[PDB]
Amino acid sequence: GLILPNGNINWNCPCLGGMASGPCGEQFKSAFSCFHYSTEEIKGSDCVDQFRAMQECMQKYPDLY
Repeated sequence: GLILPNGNINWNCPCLGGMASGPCGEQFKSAFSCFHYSTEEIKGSDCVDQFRAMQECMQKYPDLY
């Protein structure tokens, strides 16, 4: 699926790599890696600061990429 054979996230498939591609893309990558390695259940449950960061970044940066 979306996880590499080395346990990291597969940053080259179109949609998942595309949202990881850009300046706010580092926060998207940090939000997803924190959530994936935490395995808890709810999308971002103990990683919330990186999802809030993704929001403040991308609500200022729309299509200028």
